[PDB]
Amino acid sequence: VPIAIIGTGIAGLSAAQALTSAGHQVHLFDKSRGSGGRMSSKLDMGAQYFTARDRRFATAVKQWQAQGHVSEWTPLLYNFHGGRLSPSPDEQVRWVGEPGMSAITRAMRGDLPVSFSCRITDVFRGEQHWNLLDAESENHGPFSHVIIATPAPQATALLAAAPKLASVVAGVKMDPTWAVALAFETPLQTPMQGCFVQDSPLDWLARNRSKPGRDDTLDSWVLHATSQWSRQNLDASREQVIEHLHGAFAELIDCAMPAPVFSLAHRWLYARPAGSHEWGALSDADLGIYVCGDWCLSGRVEGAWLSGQEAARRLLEHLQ
Amino acid sequence: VPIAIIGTGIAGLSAAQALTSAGHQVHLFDKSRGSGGRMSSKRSDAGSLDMGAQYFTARDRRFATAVKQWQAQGHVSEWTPLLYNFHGGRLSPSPDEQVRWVGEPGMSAITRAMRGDLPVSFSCRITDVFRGEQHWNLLDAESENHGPFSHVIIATPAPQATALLAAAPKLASVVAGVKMDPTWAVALAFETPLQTPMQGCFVQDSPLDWLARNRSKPGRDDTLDSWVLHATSQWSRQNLDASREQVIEHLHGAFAELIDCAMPAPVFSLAHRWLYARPAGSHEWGALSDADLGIYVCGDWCLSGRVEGAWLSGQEAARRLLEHLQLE
Ligand SMILES: Cc1cc2nc3c(=O)[nH]c(=O)nc-3n(C[C@H](O)[C@H](O)[C@H](O)COP(=O)(O)OP(=O)(O)OC[C@H]3O[C@@H](n4cnc5c(N)ncnc54)[C@H](O)[C@@H]3O)c2cc1C
Ligand SMILES: Cc1cc2nc3c(=O)[nH]c(=O)nc-3n(C[C@H](O)[C@H](O)[C@H](O)COP(=O)(O)OP(=O)(O)OC[C@H]3O[C@@H](n4cnc5c(N)ncnc54)[C@H](O)[C@@H]3O)c2cc1C
Ligand SMILES: NC(=O)C1=CN([C@@H]2O[C@H](COP(=O)(O)OP(=O)(O)OC[C@H]3O[C@@H](n4cnc5c(N)ncnc54)[C@H](O)[C@@H]3O)[C@@H](O)[C@H]2O)C=CC1
Ligand SMILES: NC(=O)C1=CN([C@@H]2O[C@H](COP(=O)(O)OP(=O)(O)OC[C@H]3O[C@@H](n4cnc5c(N)ncnc54)[C@H](O)[C@@H]3O)[C@@H](O)[C@H]2O)C=CC1
Repeated sequence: VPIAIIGTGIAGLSAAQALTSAGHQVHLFDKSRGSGGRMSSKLDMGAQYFTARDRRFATAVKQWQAQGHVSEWTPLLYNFHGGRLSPSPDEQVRWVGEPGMSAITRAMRGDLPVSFSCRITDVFRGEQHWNLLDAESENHGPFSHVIIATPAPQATALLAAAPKLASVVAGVKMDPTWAVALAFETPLQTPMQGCFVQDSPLDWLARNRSKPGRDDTLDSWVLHATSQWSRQNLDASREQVIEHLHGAFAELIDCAMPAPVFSLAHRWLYARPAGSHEWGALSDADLGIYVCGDWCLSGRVEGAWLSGQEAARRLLEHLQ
Repeated sequence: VPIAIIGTGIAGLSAAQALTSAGHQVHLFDKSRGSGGRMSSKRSDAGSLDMGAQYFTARDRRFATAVKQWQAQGHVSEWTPLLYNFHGGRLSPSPDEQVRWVGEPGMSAITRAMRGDLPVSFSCRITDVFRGEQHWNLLDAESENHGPFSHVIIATPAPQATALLAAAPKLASVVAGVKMDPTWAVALAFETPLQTPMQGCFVQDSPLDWLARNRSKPGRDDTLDSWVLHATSQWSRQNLDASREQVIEHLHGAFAELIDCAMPAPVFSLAHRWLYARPAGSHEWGALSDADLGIYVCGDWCLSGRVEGAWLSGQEAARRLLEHLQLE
């Protein structure tokens, strides 16, 4: 009887990889149409790049490199500060999924059993097995154990079987982020490939074609608003967000900007944890339910991967 | 700009009634096709069936007054069944001095009348509640936005409320700690009425804790002799993932064990599982709120876990909202 994993972002799939390497069967669930979560699903509108500071995660990254799914990104970086643009070089090693940030999670998932477009609404156990109800009122199960791998505010609904755990998870605040993508037929006449931005609706922007293995046909840029701006405009329409963030971009850019060939906006209500944690994972081993996600640790790709490893590690130890 | 109310059980609708009596506009939301929540009546080949709440008591003066208005409007009646008790393997009459009320012609008639022509969006499962600088917004399961709204009242079972409270994590953490017990219900219907005077029974030492006879209730469809069976939360937990057919089989058996007359195969049978049937314990909150932010929470689980507790909770949530407007 398989282990259910709810959420197919990096935390869920990291857990899935660990369980499957150990010879155990899983079944993955995601309310979305594909996997990846906040890494985006297979223009990189979500996570833009990641660092590896933890040796275990660094080892995982070298594995992905050897598989052809990540490469190093070394953009010409800028800072926008007090209304002026300046180069901001550094020696930070940064990684991207290749050919897109989505390739990492797509590879982790591989051919594992998965139910997409399946929003889980309830998680409950009988005397032996776990069961999931989805938004269509269809039952799924039996399952031997359950791993919740969602943003904290979306996990709370799935933890009704362990109210003390639910209560802890419910306290975890996540900030929203609006993202906008713009694509141009004629490349913008600048050497800038990325910018850290202050005193603006924006805090980050990136040039996709500067990333290894991307399609160079259009010059596409990703704009990420600050969480403060995002909150202030949380219920804005996509078109309004595009207009404001496109404007913020035109304001700071040092060159002409033609009309884009297309423009996109995407809102994450639960983009990132407001703070850091050291839990790693949360679990109720007695009941058989485990919780992981970036918000159990540092709120970065590395934190998500590590959190899912820890949940799996605990599950496997209790399978005994 | 109206006040959003998520949940159209009696708590949500009690809140709605109070706000509209005070001259404020609301818009109701429910994931179900209709209102009533755990009071709603099931339509079926065997008539309207009160598969959730079976009867209620009124102990609070304020609620009794409401019940009497409903009575005078024809939507509730005092129910006077021959009640029995099943204990240590024997059936005996269990008359008492408690007044019990039922909706007429079905339990759903109460909430239906409370909702009236208030604006409502049915089949609309709210998944996220968030605010911009001025207004509140609801996202549903179809990813469609609703708003703007001036304030939000959550009137769902606690475990279902927690997901809607992310804008107020301190509040969510409180709500998330509230445990609710499950209940399995079964309905059985017979072509020939069963030859017993029993119209309702409190049951101990059994998978069942309650059963009631529909033909003993005013205004029901008498065609079939229908009975509603409620399992204990303990049996319900132990069998929480049983199939509808297994539940019917077991509870039917428990009923056949206790009945004092012959019982033929029923002509029809239904089972319904409530994950969050009632709060595991009592509370005294009345309602919970982050008024500064404009979000309020109510439900049976803020008080006693009964129809009265839900109604009162909703009244309290509205009263708090109305009192706070002067500070906004
Ligand atoms: C705009 C943005 C930019 C970012 N930039 C960076 C960056 O530059 N570097 C960095 O390190 N990190 C960045 N992050 C963070 C990084 O993307 C996350 O830390 C990581 O992707 C989170 O992984 P996760 O598995 O914890 O959860 P997620 O990626 O959120 O995946 C959770 C999954 O669960 C699913 N789900 C939710 N509820 C349910 C349900 N009820 N039923 C079924 N499925 C459900 C979701 O659809 C989702 O697929 C960024 C995030 C955002 C939003
Ligand atoms: C089997 C059973 C038997 C009972 N018997 C009795 C009895 O004999 N006497 C008694 O006093 N009480 C009884 N009760 C309790 C009584 O039914 C409840 O206390 C009362 O009806 C609860 O009402 P409420 O408004 O608080 O919530 P509910 O009646 O649960 O209404 C909540 C509403 O919110 C909706 N909802 C939930 N989540 C969402 C969402 N995300 N988006 C939109 N809508 C949503 C639901 O669909 C529902 O309509 C019983 C309950 C059960 C389950
Ligand atoms: N927008 C969102 O929703 C989310 C964004 N993130 C972002 O993920 C990114 C990766 O974080 P880390 O792995 O710690 O990477 P990192 O080593 O690039 O450090 C991140 C922060 O350091 C500063 N910084 C680094 N190099 C700089 C330079 N050359 N010039 C000026 N400032 C510089 C920036 O302020 C940046 O936010 C961060 O930018 C973080 O804010 C993380 C989670 C969610
Ligand atoms: N699993 C279930 O059946 C569920 C039941 N409920 C019921 O809602 C009920 C509402 O009760 P109240 O409004 O206080 O009504 P009530 O005054 O009838 O009290 C109900 C309880 O009192 C006892 N009782 C009362 N009169 C009795 C008699 N004549 N003979 C034997 N026992 C008697 C029983 O234990 C019964 O459960 C709760 O007590 C609970 O039983 C609520 C949710 C789920």
